[PDB]
Amino acid sequence: SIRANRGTELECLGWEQEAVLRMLRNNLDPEVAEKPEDLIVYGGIGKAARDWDAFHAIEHSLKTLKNDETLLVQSGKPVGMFRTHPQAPRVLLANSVLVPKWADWEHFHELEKKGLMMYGQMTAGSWIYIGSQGILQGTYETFAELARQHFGGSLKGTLTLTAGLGGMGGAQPLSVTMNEGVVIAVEVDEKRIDKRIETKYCDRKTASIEEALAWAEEAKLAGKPLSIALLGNAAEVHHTLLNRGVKIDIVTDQTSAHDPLIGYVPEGYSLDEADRLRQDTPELYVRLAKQSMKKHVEAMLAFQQKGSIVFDYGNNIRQVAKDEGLENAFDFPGFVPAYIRPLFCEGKGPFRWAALSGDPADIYRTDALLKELFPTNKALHRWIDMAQEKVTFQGLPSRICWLGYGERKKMGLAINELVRTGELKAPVVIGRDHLDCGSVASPNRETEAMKDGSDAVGDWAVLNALVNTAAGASWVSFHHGGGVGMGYSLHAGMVAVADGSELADERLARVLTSDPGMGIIRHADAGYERAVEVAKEQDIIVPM
Amino acid sequence: SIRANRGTELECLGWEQEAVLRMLRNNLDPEVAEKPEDLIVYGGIGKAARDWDAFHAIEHSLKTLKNDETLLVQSGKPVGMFRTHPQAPRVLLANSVLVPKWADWEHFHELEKKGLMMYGQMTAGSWIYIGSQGILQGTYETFAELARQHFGGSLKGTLTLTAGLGGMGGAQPLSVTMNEGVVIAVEVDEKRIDKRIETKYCDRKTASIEEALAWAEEAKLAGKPLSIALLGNAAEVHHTLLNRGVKIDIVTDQTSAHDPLIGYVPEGYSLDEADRLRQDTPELYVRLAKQSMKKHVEAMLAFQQKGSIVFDYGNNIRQVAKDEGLENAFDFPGFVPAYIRPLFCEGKGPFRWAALSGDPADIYRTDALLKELFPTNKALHRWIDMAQEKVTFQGLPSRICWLGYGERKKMGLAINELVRTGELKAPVVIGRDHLDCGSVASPNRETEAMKDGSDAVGDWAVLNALVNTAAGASWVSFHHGGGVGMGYSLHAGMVAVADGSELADERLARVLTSDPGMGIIRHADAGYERAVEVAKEQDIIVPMQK
Ligand SMILES: NC(=O)c1ccc[n+]([C@@H]2O[C@H](COP(=O)([O-])OP(=O)(O)OC[C@H]3O[C@@H](n4cnc5c(N)ncnc54)[C@H](O)[C@@H]3O)[C@@H](O)[C@H]2O)c1
Ligand SMILES: NC(=O)c1ccc[n+]([C@@H]2O[C@H](COP(=O)([O-])OP(=O)(O)OC[C@H]3O[C@@H](n4cnc5c(N)ncnc54)[C@H](O)[C@@H]3O)[C@@H](O)[C@H]2O)c1
Repeated sequence: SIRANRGTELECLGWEQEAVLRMLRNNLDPEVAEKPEDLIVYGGIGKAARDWDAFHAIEHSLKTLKNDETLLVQSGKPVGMFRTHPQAPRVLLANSVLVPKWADWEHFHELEKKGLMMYGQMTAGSWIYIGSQGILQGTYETFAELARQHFGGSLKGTLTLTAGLGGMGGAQPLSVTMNEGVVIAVEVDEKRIDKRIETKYCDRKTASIEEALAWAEEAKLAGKPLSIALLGNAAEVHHTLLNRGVKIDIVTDQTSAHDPLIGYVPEGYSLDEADRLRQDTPELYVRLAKQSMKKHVEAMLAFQQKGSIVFDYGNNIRQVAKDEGLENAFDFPGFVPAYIRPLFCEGKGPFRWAALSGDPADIYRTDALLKELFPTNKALHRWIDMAQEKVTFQGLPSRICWLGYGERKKMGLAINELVRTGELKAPVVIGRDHLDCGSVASPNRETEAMKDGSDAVGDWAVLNALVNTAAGASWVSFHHGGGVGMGYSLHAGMVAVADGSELADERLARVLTSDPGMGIIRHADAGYERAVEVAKEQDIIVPM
Repeated sequence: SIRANRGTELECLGWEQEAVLRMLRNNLDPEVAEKPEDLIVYGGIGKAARDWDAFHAIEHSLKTLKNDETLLVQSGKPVGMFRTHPQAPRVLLANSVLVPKWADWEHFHELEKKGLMMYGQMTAGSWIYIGSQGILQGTYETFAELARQHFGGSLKGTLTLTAGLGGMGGAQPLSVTMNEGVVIAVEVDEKRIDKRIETKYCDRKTASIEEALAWAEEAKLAGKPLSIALLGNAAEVHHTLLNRGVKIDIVTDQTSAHDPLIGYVPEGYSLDEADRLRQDTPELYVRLAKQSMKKHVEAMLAFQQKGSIVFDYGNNIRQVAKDEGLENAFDFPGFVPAYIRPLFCEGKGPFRWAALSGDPADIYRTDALLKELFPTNKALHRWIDMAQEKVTFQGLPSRICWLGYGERKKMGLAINELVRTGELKAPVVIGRDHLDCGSVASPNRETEAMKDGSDAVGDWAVLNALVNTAAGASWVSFHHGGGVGMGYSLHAGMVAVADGSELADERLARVLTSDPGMGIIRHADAGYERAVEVAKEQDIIVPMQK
C-alpha cells in the first residue's frame, strides 16, 4: 500500500524533488488508483512506472536528485540523469512513444512482453492524477454546454444513458447530477460500481434494469437529480433499453474502448469468463470485443436517429466500430468540437493543484483565493462552491479548476505567495491533464475537425513540451496514445511546484504563461477568431 | 540569392540570435543548398521554412529576439515567442510531426498543399546543413569499416556501384575515393552531376556506360582511386551492368527513395516529362516510381546473390521494394547495424561546427585545435588531414569531425576559449546531423535490429530533445520522417553557440555532455556491452544499476 508522505519533513534533498516523489506515490494511493497493486492508475493499463523494480529505482533517484539535476524517464523506467540548471525541470518523461509505422497495440504488446514498454495514458505515467476529480469539471462543463444547447440550460427532467464507471468514467454520474439531471450508467464490474458509490461519485446501484428505469422515471418526474449505476454489459443493456422504447435524452460512453484487450468486456462473458478468454485466447478476445463495441455503437446511433443527443466522450469507440465496418460510426461528434473547443480558445483546461501538506485546509484556502483573485467571475465561484460541496478528496487533497490564459499565472503566483507566508501549510503542485488547450493532437478527440483540417498536426504537442522545459516547469512529459489508444494521439504534460521561493516565482510566471499560451497560438493559427482575439488582448505573439 | 552575413557586424541583438540568422541563411546559400529558390536544402523537399513569407517572418523575429526569449517554429513557420531564460534555447522547432495513424506521405501532401506542412528532413528545417561535407565522414566511415570487414582494410582494387548524386548522395564518390577505391555513381540529372564535379566531390562524368566501365577497369588495375558519375537512370543502368556480367564488388544506393513523388525518377521519362507527370498525375507518378524502385532493388539483390557486398544506405529503398512485392527486399542490411553502430556506442556521431566569421582561417585553426586536444589519437588526425585536404568549403567554412562522449565537451569548450581570446575571428556554431548515437528512432536505419529488439521505441529521441533543451543548447529541434520518409523515423537535433562568453562555457559543458550522453544510455539500455563499458568508464548514470 503506497501513499504520498504528508507534512513538512523531507525525504529528498529539496522540496521540488520531494514533490515528484509524493505525486508519484499519490498516483498509486489506494484511495486514488484503480489497481495500484499492478501499478495501474486508470484508463486500462495506464501505469505509473514500468514495473516494481523500475518504481523503486525512481524513488531512490528522486531522493538523491540535486537541485540542478534532471532525471530522464523512458516509458516508466529511469534511464539516465544529467546536470542541468536549477530552473530546468527536475524530471523529463517520454512514455509510450513509438515510430508511427509501428504505433499500434500489436507492437506495443510485443514490446511489453519483452519488458520494453509501459502505457502512460496521460496523467498515469506523468504523476499528476488526482482521482476521479481530475476529469470532473471537464465532464461537468461538457454536459453543461450540451444543456445550454438543447435543454434550456439545465438537465433537469432529462435522462442520460452511458457506460463505464472506472477511474475517469466514474465522474460521469456526478457530472450529470451537478447539471440537475438523471443518469443511468452501465458498468459490468460491480467492484467498480462500489468504488464510485463509496467515493460519492454515484448515488445508487442496481442489477435490475426494471428497478433502474423505475428510479430514473421517478426522479425525472419529480425533476430531481439522480445517478444510477446499472450492473451489466452495455453492448447488451443499451439494446434492451432501445428495444423497450425507453425515452433517453442523451447518450454517450466512457468504457475503455481505446484498449480492445483490457478496456472492454465482450457481450456474453462474465468477468471471470472474460478473464479466461483474455488470458487463454487474447486474439479471440479482441475480435469479440471489437464486435461488441460495433454493436454498442449501433445502439448509440439508433438512439440518435430516435432523437437523443449523442456524442463520443473520448475513448475512441467510434473508431473501433468504424474499423469493424460500421461506415457511419462517426455520425455523432466528439465532445471537443461540439461542446468544449471554445473554452480551449481562451486557454482554459483541466488546470489543477494538490497540497503536499495533505491538509484539506490548504485546498479550502486556495478555494477562497480563487474568489479573491477573480471576484467578478460568477461561474468560477459557482463551480468552486459545487466542488467544495460535492467532491470528496482522494489521496492528497486536490482541486480541479479550469482557468484560462492569464488566470493560470495569476493563480500560480498567488499560491506561491501563500506558501511563502505560511497561509498554505506546505508547497503545492500545479499541473493538469494532458488534455489541454495547446498540449495535444488527437484527430478523434481534442483536435477532431479543426476548422482548417489540421487535425493530425502533432508539432504543437511537441512544442508544448519543449517550451515548458525551457520556461522552467518542474517536470515535463511527452506521451503517445493517451485517451484514444496507440497511433491516435501525441500530447504533453507539465507540472510546476510552488514552494514559495523567489525561483518559483520566476519559473511559474514563465511556464504558466507558455503552457496556456501555446494553446492560444495553436487555435489562432487554425483560424479560431476568439483565439486570435485573446492573442491581441493579452499580448501573445503571433508572428504572422 | 541568400547567404549568411559575414564578419563581426550584427543584425540581431546578440551573437546567439545572430548565429541562428546566419545558419538559417547559410542553409539557403547557392553554394550550399540543392534548390534554394524553393527553400529546398536537400533530400527531396527538405526545406528551411514553410514558404518565403514564413522565411522572412523568421528573419524579422530573429532580429528582435532578446537574450532570454524563445521563438517557436512549427513546420518551418514562426508561430509563437515566449520569455524563458538566458540558458534556455533561443529557438525551439517541431517539424513534420503527424499523429501516427496519419503519418504517411498522402496526408503530408494533403496538408502541404493547404499550406499546413513542410518536410524538415533532418538538418534542412533545423538550420545546421553544411553542404555535402555534413555526411562525408559518415559515408567514409561506412565504406572504411566495410573495407576492413571484407577487403583487407582498403578499397584499393574494388569497384563500387551506387546511385544518387544529390546534396548528400554527392558525398558517395569522394567517400569511396578517400578509401582508395573506384566507384561508378549513376545520376539521372546532369545538373546534379556538374554540382558534385564543381564542388570536387566527384572526379569525372560520362553518359557512356562503355566509357565508364573502361575508366573503372583501367583504374582498378592500376590500383588508383577514381570516381565516375554516370548519366542515366539506375533502374535501367544497373540491370544493364548486371546482365553484361560486370564484376562489381560493392553495391549500395542513395537516391531519394524516401519520397516517391519527388525523390525518384521513373525509368523511361526525361526530367521534363517526369516533371509534368508529377504535377499533373501525382498518384500515377508515385505508382510508376515505386515500380521502378522495385526493379532497382531487384538488381541490388542480384548483385548480392552474385557475390557483391550490398547494403541499404538509409534512404528506405528496401522498404519501397518490399511494399511492392519484393518479399526478400530486406536480404541486405542497413549500414548502421552492419558498420556504424559500434561508433554510436562510443557516443560518436556527425558532430560539426561552422565559423560565423566566413573566414576559412577559423576552420584551419580549429583543425589544428583538434590535434592539440587529442595528440595521441592517430585516427582523428588522419581524418582531419583528409578533410582539410579533400573538402572544398561551401557557404560558411565548416568542418565535419566525429567526436564521441567527452571529446565533444573538450573540443566545444576549447573552441569557445579561442573565440574569447580572439584567435577565432567570430563565434562558431556547434551542431550535428539528427543521425547520431542518441537522437533518433528509425527501424529501417539508425535503430535497425537493436539487439534487444527495441527498434521502434521512440522515447529516446524525445528525451534527447528534452534534455538538450534543459541542458542549455542554443536551438533544439524534433522532426518526423527525416532520412527515411513519413512514418519511419522520429529524431532530435541540437545546436549550441560558442560565443566566447562564460554563459556559453557552462551551457556547452552541460549540453555537449547530455547530447552524446543520451546515446550511451540508450545503447547500454539495449544491452550493448561497449556502451555499458563506456558508461562505467565515464561515470554516466544508469539509474537501474545498484
Ligand atoms: N474525455 C476525457 O476527458 C477522458 C479523460 C480521461 C480518460 N478518458 C478515457 O475514458 C475511458 C475510461 O477511462 P477510465 O480511467 O475510467 O478507464 P478504466 O479502465 O478505469 O475503466 C473502464 C471501465 O469500463 C468498464 N467496461 C468495460 N467493458 C464494459 C461493458 N461492456 N459494459 C459496461 N462497462 C464496461 C470496466 O469494467 C471499467 O470499470 C478511457 O478510454 C480513457 O482513455 C477520457
Ligand atoms: N544515411 C545517411 O546518413 C543519410 C544522410 C542524409 C540523407 N540520406 C538520404 O539519402 C537520400 C538522398 O539524399 P540527397 O540529399 O542526396 O537527396 P536529393 O533529393 O538532393 O538527391 C537525390 C538524387 O537522386 C537522383 N535520382 C532520382 N532518381 C534517380 C534515378 N532513377 N537514377 C539516378 N539518380 C536518381 C536525383 O536526380 C537527385 O540528384 C535520401 O533518401 C535521404 O533521406 C541519408
